[PDB]
Amino acid sequence: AVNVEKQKPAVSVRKSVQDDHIVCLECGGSFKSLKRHLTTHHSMTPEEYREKWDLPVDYPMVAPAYAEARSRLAKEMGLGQRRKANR
Repeated sequence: AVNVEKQKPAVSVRKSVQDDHIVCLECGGSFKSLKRHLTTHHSMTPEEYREKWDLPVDYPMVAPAYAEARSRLAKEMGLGQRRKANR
């Protein structure tokens, strides 16, 4: 790939939203959910990560309309319950 002081700038924000695919800032690759990929590879929380790229309005890391583009309203970054309650 590269990763020698440059990384992959997936352009500026605003157009980070594409056709049901969200572009991986620092990485280049595209997917439906950066939330996972983020905490997997780049690791850390989506809100903490937006700080790195100075990403305005705390730009969502999940699909453009996944859940009202706003974590389904409330339920902050992290995990609700550490349990798979109900099937």
